[PDB]
Formats: sequence, structure tokens, C-alpha cells
Amino acid sequence: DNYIYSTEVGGVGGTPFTFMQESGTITSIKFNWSDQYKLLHHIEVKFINNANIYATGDPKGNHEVILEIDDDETIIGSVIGYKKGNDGRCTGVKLTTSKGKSIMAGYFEESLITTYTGKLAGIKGGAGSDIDRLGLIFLK
Amino acid sequence: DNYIYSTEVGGVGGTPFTFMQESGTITSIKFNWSDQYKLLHHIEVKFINNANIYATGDPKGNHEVILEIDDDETIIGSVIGYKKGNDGRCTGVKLTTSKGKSIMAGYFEESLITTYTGKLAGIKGGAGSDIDRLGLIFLK
Amino acid sequence: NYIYSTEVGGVGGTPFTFMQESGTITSIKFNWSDQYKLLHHIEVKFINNANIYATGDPKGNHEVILEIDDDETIIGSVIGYKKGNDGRCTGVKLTTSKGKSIMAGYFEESLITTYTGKLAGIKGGAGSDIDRLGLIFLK
Amino acid sequence: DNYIYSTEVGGVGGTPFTFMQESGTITSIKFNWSDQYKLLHHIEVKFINNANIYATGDPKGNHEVILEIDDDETIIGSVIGYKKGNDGRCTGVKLTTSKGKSIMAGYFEESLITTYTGKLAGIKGGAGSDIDRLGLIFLK
Amino acid sequence: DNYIYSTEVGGVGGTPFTFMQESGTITSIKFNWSDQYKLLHHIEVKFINNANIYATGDPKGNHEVILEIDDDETIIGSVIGYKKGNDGRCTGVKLTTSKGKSIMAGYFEESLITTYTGKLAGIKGGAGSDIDRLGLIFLK
Amino acid sequence: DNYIYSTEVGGVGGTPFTFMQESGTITSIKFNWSDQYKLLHHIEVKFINNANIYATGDPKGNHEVILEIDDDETIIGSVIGYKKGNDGRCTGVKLTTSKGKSIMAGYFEESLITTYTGKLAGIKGGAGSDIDRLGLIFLK
Amino acid sequence: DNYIYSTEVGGVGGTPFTFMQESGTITSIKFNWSDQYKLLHHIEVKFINNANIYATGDPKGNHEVILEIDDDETIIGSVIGYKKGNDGRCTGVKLTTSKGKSIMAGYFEESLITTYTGKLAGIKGGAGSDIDRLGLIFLK
Ligand SMILES: OC[C@H]1O[C@H](O[C@@H]2[C@H](O)[C@@H](OC[C@H]3O[C@H](O)[C@@H](O)[C@@H](O[C@H]4O[C@H](CO)[C@@H](O)[C@H](O)[C@@H]4O[C@H]4O[C@H](CO)[C@@H](O)[C@H](O)[C@@H]4O[C@H]4O[C@H](CO)[C@@H](O)[C@H](O)[C@@H]4O)[C@@H]3O)O[C@H](CO)[C@H]2O)[C@@H](O)[C@@H](O)[C@@H]1O
Ligand SMILES: OC[C@H]1O[C@H](O[C@@H]2[C@H](O)[C@@H](OC[C@H]3O[C@H](O)[C@@H](O)[C@@H](O[C@H]4O[C@H](CO)[C@@H](O)[C@H](O)[C@@H]4O[C@H]4O[C@H](CO)[C@@H](O)[C@H](O)[C@@H]4O[C@H]4O[C@H](CO)[C@@H](O)[C@H](O)[C@@H]4O)[C@@H]3O)O[C@H](CO)[C@H]2O)[C@@H](O)[C@@H](O)[C@@H]1O
Ligand SMILES: OC[C@H]1O[C@H](O[C@@H]2[C@H](O)[C@@H](OC[C@H]3O[C@H](O)[C@@H](O)[C@@H](O[C@H]4O[C@H](CO)[C@@H](O)[C@H](O)[C@@H]4O[C@H]4O[C@H](CO)[C@@H](O)[C@H](O)[C@@H]4O[C@H]4O[C@H](CO)[C@@H](O)[C@H](O)[C@@H]4O)[C@@H]3O)O[C@H](CO)[C@H]2O)[C@@H](O)[C@@H](O)[C@@H]1O
Ligand SMILES: OC[C@H]1O[C@H](O)[C@@H](O)[C@@H](O)[C@@H]1O
Repeated sequence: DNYIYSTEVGGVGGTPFTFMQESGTITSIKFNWSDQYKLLHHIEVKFINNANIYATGDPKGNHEVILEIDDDETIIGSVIGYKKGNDGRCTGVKLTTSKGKSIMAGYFEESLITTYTGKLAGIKGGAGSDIDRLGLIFLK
Repeated sequence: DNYIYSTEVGGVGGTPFTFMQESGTITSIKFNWSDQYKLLHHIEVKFINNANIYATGDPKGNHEVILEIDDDETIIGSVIGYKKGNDGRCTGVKLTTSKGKSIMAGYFEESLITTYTGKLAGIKGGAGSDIDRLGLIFLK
Repeated sequence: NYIYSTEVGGVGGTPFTFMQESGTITSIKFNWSDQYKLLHHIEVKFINNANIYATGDPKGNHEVILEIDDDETIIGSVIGYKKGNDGRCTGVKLTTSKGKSIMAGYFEESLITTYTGKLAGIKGGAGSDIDRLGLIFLK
Repeated sequence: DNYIYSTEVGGVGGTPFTFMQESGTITSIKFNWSDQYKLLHHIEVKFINNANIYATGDPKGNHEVILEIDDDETIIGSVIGYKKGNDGRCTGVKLTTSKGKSIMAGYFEESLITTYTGKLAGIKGGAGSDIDRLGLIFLK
Repeated sequence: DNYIYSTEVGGVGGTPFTFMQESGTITSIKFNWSDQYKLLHHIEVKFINNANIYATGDPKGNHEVILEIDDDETIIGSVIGYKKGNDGRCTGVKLTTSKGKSIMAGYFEESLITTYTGKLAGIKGGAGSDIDRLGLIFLK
Repeated sequence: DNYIYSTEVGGVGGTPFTFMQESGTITSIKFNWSDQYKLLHHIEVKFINNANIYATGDPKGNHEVILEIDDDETIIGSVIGYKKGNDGRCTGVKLTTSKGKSIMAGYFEESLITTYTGKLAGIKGGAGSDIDRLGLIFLK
Repeated sequence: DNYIYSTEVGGVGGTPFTFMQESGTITSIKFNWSDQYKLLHHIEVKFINNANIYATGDPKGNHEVILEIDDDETIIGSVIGYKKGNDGRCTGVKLTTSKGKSIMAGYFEESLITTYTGKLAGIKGGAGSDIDRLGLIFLK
């Protein structure tokens, strides 16, 4: 195959999403999260050479972070916080890049995945009011 | 054009501004901010081979920082603090350069972007009494 | 064709061996509790094999997953345990050739710092808890 | 024109000074400052191959620091503390060199500039009872 | 004669042991120690290409550590804690390897040796209820 | 001709001294200082291939430090503490060498110089009961 | 002749000792010290290719440290604590080696020397009940 699919962590809930393009990798990713519910609620992605925003979940949280990614820039560290099980949720993300940039969204009070690394190509999971489930997708 | 436009973060308010000159990159950037309102209020920029000062917003704040940038010097780290939403504002900036220089202006109490990196060429956004909206522009 | 790291913990539980000629370990998951301060359950996936190999009882309130690139090795590895006949594994720390690390469970009694290299399988004893755990590496 | 002029920071007050010599770069720089007023008061400079001492301001402060600079030694980091506006003053300086030497004079309670870097050739500004205004000058 | 013998530290007590094999170097070493007596009590060693476990002392302590050693891996730091004199004992060990592995057993409340370094080939000393005396053996 | 004279810091008092030899560099330097007066009182220097001690001031202090300097060893960092003005004194010294050796004598409660660097050749200043004034001398 | 003699620090008391052998450098050195008197009391040295133990002073202290030194291993840092004057003593030693090994014996409450560096070949000084005086000897 062309792509590495990291494990989707969290619950079975929400509307499914899959954001990926062969015409370009992820150039921007935004996480929205709340202190009220200590969850991720909403994620937006942009791809190289495309102004259109791909969004999932409900932007109801009181914080957001954006990581912008240079064309030649990779994810060298990547950690997702979540509550496990059928009624699980994603609670937080830490990404670190080949250029020393990092972002930190939300909370890490239960379970963690340390994911595959590489060129971030897309995301996949389930979202409604919250991010139920998140899986990263990388190139080779 | 043949430039990278970082996302404009903050609100829709203020008078639009675009500071860019074909005959050069940014050589000096000044941020004015207040402890009263915890916002950026005013930005001034100078370009290589141009003694003109390009200013936006109202210099009402009680603090200022200036970063001066050598001709061969790049931004390798860059973070803008902001309040999100239609009535948003820029609250702070942290820049770090290829030569270990850094500045820190204002506050980081809600949302952050970690932007693209490279040769800082210009800025763009909206300002009135405050900096409503700010986006960096880099060369390729 | 393999290096067997020492199995640490008790003599209890049903014996298990997870290894495949088909590939190395691509994912490992540890489940542990704050109630009992033990590892309870481990799942492993191998390269080119969609089967999940599981041992123990996933009753704990925490889990961690490490995913491992095909060319990625373990360069540091520490297992916490209670020693003796009624011993248990209490925790794991792994660190990889690509700067990734995980930490599961507790380290309140005994430690092994294991051999290093390409993680190929695991071996030990499990029931309600992980009684005994040993890593297996390639040469 | 074959020199880099860093921004003069502080007020419009004081008697203007320019210390620069065709004979060489700066070999010694001394800052005098007070805890009473939390200001720089006085600066002395010596140049390569020149026994003359160039002084400005009033040496009334209770502290002084001297940086001596080897012929081949550059400033790789430089920060000036100041009060901004017409009635402004310089409050402090931090210099760091290509050889791991640093100095720190005075206070940093309001505004900062992170200046250009390079071979320090001269200084320029305004002084009376205090250092009103200071700007560094570097070679290329 | 083509081995380096580190000093045996501790007392003259216990039954003498030497763990060394022509068959290879040490691949595993285990230290057992107590908080009750703040002593090492028991040591087990395994060698390359030899399934036999060599043990000395009484495993009565409430802690144990194992260091496993790759075939190509050396000791680059090594410190043994002991009580000196005829009635001495080994109280603790810190070993650090060419691959950034380290272990720490027991206590360091009186005397220390920082030993020779290299490929750990064997150990030698005296043990009964406690480890009376310990000496490391390296290759040349 | 081919020596660098660092600034003499401290007061105008004391008996003048100048210790230098064309035949060789400083191989040992000793500082004596007191907690009573928080001053340097006495300095001794030895030169390469010469057992004779060159001394100034009064060894009345309750502490001494010696730095010994290998033939190929340089000073890469050097800081003298002093009280400024006509009735000034040297209060302390920190030296750091090309081989990671450092010494620290006395107190730093008023003024500092960070001196030139290089091969320490001699010293020069004024001493009586105290070290009134000290300047380092380096080669090229 | 082929040796560097570091300064003997401490008092004039005790029986003089010189430990040196031309058939090898120091392979082991032991320092014995007390908390009672805060002094070094006793030193033992072994040389390469010589099973004889060379000892001076009275082993009455409640602590000992041993450093073992590989054939190719040098001292890169070395500090001796002492009381100065005719009735002086050595109070402590810190050695650091080319292989990252270090030891620390006794106390450092008055005077320090940072000695020459290199291959430790011998020691020299005066001892009775205490180590009155100690000086290191290095090769070239
Ligand atoms: O770049 C951002 C933005 O800039 C331009 O838009 C701006 C904004 O719409 C707005 O900016 C000015 C206001 O900023 C904040 O809202 C406040 O600082 C506000 O001050 C009023 O409210 C404060 C909070 O309580 C209060 O402390 C102030 O005193 C003030 O309220 C008093 O004064 C105002 C004005 O004089 C009166 O209208 C009020 O009634 C009130 O006075 C009463 O109460 C007082 C206190 O008790 C009392 O002393 C007095 O006697 C009275 O009883 C700021 O006004 O508005 C700007 C209009 O100039 C507007 O330009 C645009 O460029 C936009 O595009 C851009 O995004
Ligand atoms: O580099 C800066 C600047 O330098 C040159 O310009 C300067 C300035 O114009 C100015 O600098 C000195 C003055 O700085 C401040 O204004 C004050 O620090 C001022 O001191 C007065 O105020 C102090 C704070 O209250 C006070 O502590 C002082 O005592 C003083 O006030 C007393 O003395 C003044 C002068 O004699 C009187 O006018 C006051 O009434 C007061 O005296 C009464 O009250 C006293 C206190 O209670 C009491 O003891 C006394 O008995 C009386 O009752 C500083 O003087 O002025 C400088 C002139 O020396 C001038 O050079 C230029 O180079 C410029 O370009 C540059 O920017
Ligand atoms: O590696 C070291 C050494 O090992 C081998 O040699 C060892 C030693 O000779 C020795 O090691 C075990 C002893 O260690 C310490 O000395 C003590 O822990 C000692 O226990 C006695 O003392 C303790 C501290 O006071 C005490 O808590 C213990 O109860 C015990 O003292 C009681 O029991 C002993 C033995 O039964 C009696 O003799 C005492 O009188 C006392 O009993 C009375 O008091 C009790 C406390 O109140 C009370 O309960 C009771 O009713 C009575 O009134 C450890 O024995 O001895 C080892 C033998 O086991 C020996 O192996 C060799 O290999 C050697 O070469 C090596 O160097
Ligand atoms: O694993 C803990 C424990 O679980 C159950 O009690 C049984 O399977 C035991 O054999 C085992 O030791």
C-alpha cells in the first residue's frame, strides 16, 4: 500500500470521517477542546495546494491549537490521550515535528497511544459533539 | 504570489493591512501590548533597503519588544496567542531565529498557532485599537 | 534464531508464547490497574497479520499502545515485577531507536533492564494478571 | 553604509553621542547603573589601537560592568531594556559573545529589543544624568 | 593474566565464590538486597552459551534488579558501596553500560570503589547470609 | 609588542606590581581572601621553568585557592569582582580554562569585568593589606 | 625529570613519603578520612605490574574510597581540599578521569588547589596520624 494507518483510539460513537488526498499531505491541523468536559470536540485539516477546510465534530470547546507543517516536515513524536472502551473519547494530542515544533491539546488522564511516525497524510475516526475516535495516517 | 501565507488568527474586526515589499524581507518587527487588556495593540515593520516604517493599530500598550533580523536570518519557531471566534484578538507572539535570538510579547491564555517557518517576508491581518487578526508571510 | 530475555514474576498463570516467522511485533498494548498496581493483559499484532494475540484479563482502568515501524528497535526496556512464586509483572517502560517511549503500570519492588534489539515476540504466564513476562528479540 | 545600525531605544532627551573610530572595533565597553533609579547612567568605550576613553552620561550609579572583546570576537546575542516614548531611558543591557562571555547591566522591567548581531564597531544615542537612548553599530 | 581483576571490597567473611566461564562473558547479573539490613544478600550470574545459573548468598532481601548485557555491550561506569574492615559487607552496586542501560541496587552509606571498566567477564568474593565481599573481573 | 593588557580594576592605592617573563607563562596562580573584609588580600604567581614565587599583598585572609595551568592550557573565561572608584579593591576572581578547570576566590557584591581571553602571561596592579587593583596580561 | 610535580598542599608536619615507580603508573588509589576530624588520614597506592601496596598515614577514619585507573586512562580534573599554614592538613580530594569516572573523599571547608592534569604517576607529601601534605605527580 501507499499509506500507514495508525490505530483508531476511543469509542465506537459519532459520524465516521476519513480525510486524505494523493494530491497533497496535511499542511495544517487544528484541535478544539474544552476544560468543561476535558475532551477533544473538533478537528480541521487543510492539504497542500487546497484552501478548503475538512472539519469533524462540534467546535464548542474554549481552546484551539493549530500546527502548520512545512512541505518537507515530518511528525517524529505523536501521542493521543483517550478513554478506552465502547463509550470512549479522545481527550488530548501531543505532536512533535522534524523541525522542533510541537503542539499540545487537551488532557491525558487515562490511556495513551504512541503512534507510527512520518509524513502526516490524513486522519480517520468518528466525531459528533466530541471526537469519539481518532487515527492518524502517514505516507512512506 | 511565490510566498507561504500562514493562517491569520483572531477576529474579523479592524481595518485590513498587508505589509510586503518586492525589494526585500522584514529587517525589524515591533509588538506593542498592554497588561490592562492582555492584547497586542500595535505592530511596526521595516523592510531591507527601505527606511519607511509600516504601522497598524494603536500604540496604547505599556510594553513593546523589537526583533531585528540579519539579512541571512530565518524564523525557526513561531507561536501566536489569540482569542478565537468572530470577536477574536491576537494576545501574544513568541519568535525564535536561526541564530538563537528570541522575543516574547503579550499573553497566551486561550489559543495558539505554531506557524510555518522560514524567511519572514511580510505580515497581514486586521487592526483598530487592538490587533484583531495576524498572519505571517514567508519566502520560498 | 532469537534472543530470549529473562521471564520476570511468578510461576502462576497459563503459559503463553507469541512469535510468528511472518514478521516482528508492530503493535503492543499493556492494560494495568491502579486498584491492584499490576499488569493484567497484553495484546500484540505482528507485521503482515491482522490477528490480535491477547493474554490475561483486560480488567484494568488504563491502557498504552506502542506502534513500531518495520525498521524500529527497542534501545531501552525495563520491567517492574514482584519476585517469588506468587510474583506478578507490575510495569513496563520501552524506548525505541526513533525516540518513542511508553510507560505502563508501577515499579515498587524489582526491575530488569533487558537485552535490546528488534522486538519479535513475548512469552510468560497470565490469568487474571500478567504473572510472568519475557521479551524475545531477533539477531 | 558598510555598517549595520541597530535601532536607538529610549527617549529623545540627553546630549547626542556617537562613538566610532576608523582605527578599529570596540575593545572595551563599560555600563554604570543604579539600584536607586533602575537606569543606566554612564557608558565608556575604548577602541582597538587607541588609548583614548570615550565616555557619556554621569557615573552616579552604584554598580559597573566591563566587557573586554578579543579582536576576532563577535556579539551573537544582545538585548537592551528600556522605557519607551519621548521621556524614555535605557534600563539594562545583556551581551553574549562568540567565545561564551556574557555581561548583564541594570534592569528589564518594561520594553526589550533583541538587536542585530556581529562585530560591535560603535554605539550611538543620548545621555545626560541617565542614558536616554542607546543604539549598537556593527560591521559587515 | 588476560583478565583485569578489580579489588574485592568488603569483609573477609562468607564462603568464597568465583563465577567465570571459558565459554563466554556475563550475559545476566541479579542483585538481591534488603531495606531491613541495607546490605546485598544474593547474586545470580548467567554466561553466554551456558543455561546454568550461578548463585551465592541467601535471597532473603525484599528487592532484586537484573541487568542483561548484549554480546557487544560493555560496563563504562561501575560503583560498589561497602562497609570496610574484617567484618565488612557489600551494601550496593551502580552499573552503567556502553548502550545507556543502568541499574542501582542497595545503599551507599560508608565506602565506595569506582572500578576498572570494560567487558564484564566474571565476579569473585565471599557470601553467606550477606554478600561479604565483591570483585568484578573484566577482559583485556 | 605581543601582549594584551586587560583593564586594571579597583582603586589607586597600594604598592605597584608587574609580574611577567618573556621566558615563559604563568604555571600557578594563588588567591588569598577573607570572609572578615570580603576582599582579596594576596596573590602569588609562578612561571614555567622557575621555582621562584612572585607575591603581592598580605596573606591575612582565611581562604586560599591555587589554579595550576598546563603548558598548552588557556583561560577561556575570566571575571574579576571589585569595588569601583579611587578607594576601590578587588573582591573576587573566577577563572575557567580550555580543559574545564575552574577556580573561584572571594566575593562579587558590586562591579565585574569579563576580561580578554588567552594564554595568561602575567598580572599587574596595586596591593598593600588588600589587592587594590588587578589586571591580567595575556600573550598572542 | 620526565614528571610534572603538582604543589604539595597542607602543613609541614608528618613523615615525608614519595610513591613512584618507573615500571608503571598508578593503577589504584585509596583515601581514608573521618567525619570526627574532617581530615584525610591514610592513602594507599598500587602501580601497574607491581602487587605491592604503598601506604602512608593511619587508617583510623570511618570512610574510604578507591579509584581504579585503566592503563590508558588520565586525570582530566583534580581538586585537593586543605587547611593552609604550617599546622595545615589535607581535608579532601575530587578526581575525574578521561573515562567519566570520579571519586570524592572528605571535606572542602577552607582552601582548594585545581592541579595539573595528565597520567597520574605518583604522589608525595607528609603523613602521621593525618595526611599533613599531598602533591600529585604526572607523566608527559
Ligand atoms: O481593534 C479592535 C476594534 O477596534 C475598533 O472597535 C472599537 C471597539 O468596538 C470599542 O473599543 C473601545 C472599547 O473597548 C472596550 O470595549 C472597553 O475598553 C470600552 O470601555 C468602556 O467599557 C469599559 C468596560 O466597563 C469601561 O471600563 C469604560 O469606562 C468604557 O465604558 C464607559 O465609558 C464608555 C465610553 O466613554 C461609555 O460609553 C460607557 O457608558 C461607560 O461610561 C459610563 O460608565 C463609566 C464607568 O462606570 C462611568 O465612569 C461613566 O460616567 C459612565 O457612567 C471601550 O469603549 O469601541 C471603539 C469605539 O471607539 C471601537 O473603535 C474597530 O477598529 C474594530 O474594527 C476593531 O476590531
Ligand atoms: O539623562 C536625562 C536628562 O538629563 C538632563 O536633564 C536632567 C533632568 O531634566 C533632571 O534630572 C534630575 C532630576 O530628575 C528628576 O526630575 C528628579 O529625580 C529630580 O529630583 C527632584 O525630584 C525628586 C523626586 O521627588 C526629589 O527626590 C529630589 O529631591 C528633587 O526634588 C527636590 O529638589 C528639586 C531640585 O532642587 C526641587 O525642585 C524640588 O522642589 C525638591 O526640593 C524640595 O523638596 C525636596 C524633597 O522633599 C526637599 O528635600 C527640598 O528641601 C525642597 O523642599 C532630579 O533633580 O534635571 C537635571 C538637572 O540636574 C537635568 O540635567 C538632560 O541631559 C536631558 O537631555 C536628559 O534627558
Ligand atoms: O554473610 C555474613 C556471614 O554469614 C554467615 O555468618 C552468619 C553470621 O554469623 C550471623 O548472621 C546472622 C545474624 O545477623 C545479625 O547478627 C543479627 O541479625 C542476628 O540475629 C540476632 O540478633 C538480632 C539483632 O539483635 C536479633 O533481632 C535476632 O533475633 C537474633 O538475636 C536473637 O536470636 C539469636 C539467635 O536465635 C539469639 O542468639 C539471641 O540471643 C536473640 O534471641 C534472644 O533475643 C531475641 C530478641 O529479643 C528474642 O526474640 C529471643 O527470644 C531471645 O531472648 C543474626 O543471627 O549468624 C548467621 C547464622 O544464621 C551466620 O550464618 C557466614 O557465611 C559468614 O561467613 C558470613 O560472613
Ligand atoms: O494471573 C493471576 C492468577 O489468575 C488466576 O488466579 C489463576 O489463573 C492463577 O493461576 C494466576 O496466577
